[PDB]
Amino acid sequence: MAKWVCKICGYIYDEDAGDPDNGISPGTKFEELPDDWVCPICGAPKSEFEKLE
Ligand SMILES: [Fe+3]
Repeated sequence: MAKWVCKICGYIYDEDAGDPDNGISPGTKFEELPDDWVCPICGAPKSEFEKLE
């Protein structure tokens, strides 16, 4: 699946990995993340991510 980079801190949201520690199961598409989801490293909002394609 897709990978999205947090432009603030360089954290890669990997859809394949999800973000379980923050309520996100593997295979969760970035667009399907709750609007309140933020980068688990720097706290940047979704808006600060860019899809790596
Ligand atoms: Fe970040």
